[PDB]
Amino acid sequence: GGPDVFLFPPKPKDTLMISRTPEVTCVVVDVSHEDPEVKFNWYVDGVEVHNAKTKPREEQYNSTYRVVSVLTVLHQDWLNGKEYKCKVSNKALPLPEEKTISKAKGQPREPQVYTLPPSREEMTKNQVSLTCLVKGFYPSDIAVEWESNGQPENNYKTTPPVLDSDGSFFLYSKLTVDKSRWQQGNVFSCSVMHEALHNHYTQKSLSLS
Amino acid sequence: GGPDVFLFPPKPKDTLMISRTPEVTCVVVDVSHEDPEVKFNWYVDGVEVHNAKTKPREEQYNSTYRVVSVLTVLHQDWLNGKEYKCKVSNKALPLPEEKTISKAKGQPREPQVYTLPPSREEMTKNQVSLTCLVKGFYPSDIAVEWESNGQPENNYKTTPPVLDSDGSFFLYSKLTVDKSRWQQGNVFSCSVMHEALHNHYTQKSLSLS
Ligand SMILES: *[C@@H]1O[C@H](CO[C@H]2O[C@@H](C)[C@@H](O)[C@@H](O)[C@@H]2O)[C@@H](O[C@@H]2O[C@H](CO)[C@@H](O[C@@H]3O[C@H](CO[C@H]4O[C@H](CO)[C@@H](O)[C@H](O)[C@@H]4O[C@@H]4O[C@H](CO)[C@@H](O[C@@H]5O[C@H](CO)[C@H](O)[C@H](O)[C@H]5O)[C@H](O)[C@H]4NC(C)=O)[C@@H](O)[C@H](O[C@H]4O[C@H](CO)[C@@H](O)[C@H](O)[C@@H]4O[C@@H]4O[C@H](CO)[C@@H](O)[C@H](O)[C@H]4NC(C)=O)[C@@H]3O)[C@H](O)[C@H]2NC(C)=O)[C@H](O)[C@H]1NC(C)=O
Ligand SMILES: *[C@@H]1O[C@H](CO[C@H]2O[C@@H](C)[C@@H](O)[C@@H](O)[C@@H]2O)[C@@H](O[C@@H]2O[C@H](CO)[C@@H](O[C@@H]3O[C@H](CO[C@H]4O[C@H](CO)[C@@H](O)[C@H](O)[C@@H]4O[C@@H]4O[C@H](CO)[C@@H](O[C@@H]5O[C@H](CO)[C@H](O)[C@H](O)[C@H]5O)[C@H](O)[C@H]4NC(C)=O)[C@@H](O)[C@H](O[C@H]4O[C@H](CO)[C@@H](O)[C@H](O)[C@@H]4O[C@@H]4O[C@H](CO)[C@@H](O)[C@H](O)[C@H]4NC(C)=O)[C@@H]3O)[C@H](O)[C@H]2NC(C)=O)[C@H](O)[C@H]1NC(C)=O
Ligand SMILES: [Zn+2]
Ligand SMILES: [Zn+2]
Ligand SMILES: [Zn+2]
Ligand SMILES: [Zn+2]
Ligand SMILES: [Zn+2]
Ligand SMILES: [Zn+2]
Ligand SMILES: [Zn+2]
Ligand SMILES: [Zn+2]
Repeated sequence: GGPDVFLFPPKPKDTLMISRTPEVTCVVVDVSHEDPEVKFNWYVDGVEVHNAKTKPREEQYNSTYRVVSVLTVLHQDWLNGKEYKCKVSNKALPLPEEKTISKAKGQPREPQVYTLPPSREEMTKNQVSLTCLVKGFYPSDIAVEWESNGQPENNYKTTPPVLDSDGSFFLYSKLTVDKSRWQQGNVFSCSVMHEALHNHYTQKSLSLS
Repeated sequence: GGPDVFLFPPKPKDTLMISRTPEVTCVVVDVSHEDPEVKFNWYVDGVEVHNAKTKPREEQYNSTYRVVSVLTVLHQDWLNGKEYKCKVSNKALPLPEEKTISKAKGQPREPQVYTLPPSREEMTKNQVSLTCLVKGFYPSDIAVEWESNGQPENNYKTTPPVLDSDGSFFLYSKLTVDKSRWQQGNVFSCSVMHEALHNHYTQKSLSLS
């Protein structure tokens, strides 16, 4: 003992696509083997909200409870900086334990997206790297994926975002393809999601030149 | 109470340059306000070693001691996977608390190093990105820097290493330069240090073409 509260954000990309339902999740742990009532109260910017889905408590293998409250936030609200208080009242807590969360703050910056060919040097090999530079973005929440005519591409990795000398973020995502696919003339396209982009999406294509 | 031991590695690049003196550092904390004797014993692969520099204990502002033992390791030994035991004997510890450390294990893989020009698209701007791809390396310990004819370059950032789909590591380092420097014909050079490279160094240059 005693109770600890953790409040978790939605996934970046559930926030970046209107077609998705982003949730903030409120988790309470160390609720006593003994005193098991827990109340949740939830607020958006101060106004109390009554829509959260609270689950029946689950007993952990360490003789302690754990209770969860999911609130669904609106695409517009989250992106618009609204603040989300989860307030947790136990009879084991002398003051309700509270926690607030919102999207990452700071002026939004729209990423520049660049696609880069394989070096003269890589062209020896039986596989090549296609490179997606994404720079000057802010905040760091981002999703990056590759696709080729319709279906997406397996063999890609993306770096975490890195903080740049101007307070902004950059990132590279590397697509690896069979050299035969690149020389054929197959179009490849790096798609980026970020809040600051129009409709939070853009896409840059790269082809054999 | 009671005592906790942390054993820290050298810096990657002190390990990658023969001209440098790499140290493993053994730190003991939570040594009691009361029982202040601490003994260190140190081993390389089992054989006890007698060369470590031990500092006089420093009292922390939380009413507790902290004592440090630095051992200097040899360039050859560290790279060669030797193991470094720091053994800590307090009278508050019913068994000596021990800790071992070595270089990251696994078969070494030599990085491929590629330099990449600015996209057709970036060339509009008054600053451009020069890109250094480093891929297929193992282990992840690496140092990457840019220089231009002699002195090094300020405005660069490098991503952390990322784990690739083949168990190896890649990384990109981005140099930003004034577009006037790039068009002049100024040579730029990405230098990489990694254990698997000949003499643990290589360097790839990039120029206006
Ligand atoms: C008794 O047992 C309890 C647990 O039961 C089991 O736990 C098992 C793992 C194992 O141990 C079993 O044997 C055991 O039976 C145990 O409870 C645990 O207590 C810990 C605290 O003591 C908690 O640790 C915290 O973890 C946080 C990270 O939590 C995520 O990651 C962990 C590790 O991987 C993971 O296990 C958790 O489940 C959790 O995962 C995330 O959960 C959320 C919500 O479900 C998801 O979010 C949603 O995802 C869904 C997916 O459908 C959907 O997409 C939604 O949209 C989205 O919202 C995540 O996706 C999900 N991810 C994963 C990977 O599953 C840490 O953040 C936290 O660190 C913070 O606090 C620490 C102090 O304790 C400290 O180290 C650190 O400083 C840090 O600080 C805070 O956080 C801020 C960071 O932003 C800081 O700014 C601040 O400093 C500070 N915040 C403030 C303001 O205070 C911490 O380590 C652990 O969660 C909890 N376990 C569970 C399962 O809840 C308990 O402790 C045991 N008791 C005893 C007596 O010891
Ligand atoms: C009383 O006060 C004590 C400290 O005094 C002051 O501390 C101040 C910061 C502040 O609090 C003051 O108010 C206070 O007065 C306090 O002591 C602290 O105890 C903590 C444990 O309870 C320790 O935390 C650990 O930290 C580790 C990281 O340590 C580095 O980073 C921290 C955070 O930045 C930094 O402060 C430390 O100084 C340390 O820095 C590094 O130090 C070494 C050696 O000096 C350097 O290495 C050398 O660099 C030199 C430079 O000249 C040269 O280049 C050499 O070649 C090179 O060797 C580093 O460069 C240097 N870096 C920096 C940034 O300075 C964490 O690793 C560790 O995490 C691990 O354990 C945790 C459990 O406690 C856990 O969270 C986690 O699971 C993790 O697990 C371990 O580690 C492995 C990771 O590889 C895992 O695999 C394993 O799970 C596990 N290992 C095993 C096998 O067990 C942990 O958090 C803290 O170091 C210590 N503070 C100091 C100053 O020593 C004390 O706790 C207080 N007591 C009470 C009653 O509370
Ligand atoms: Zn607030
Ligand atoms: Zn736009
Ligand atoms: Zn529109
Ligand atoms: Zn929107
Ligand atoms: Zn060992
Ligand atoms: Zn070689
Ligand atoms: Zn040689
Ligand atoms: Zn060497």
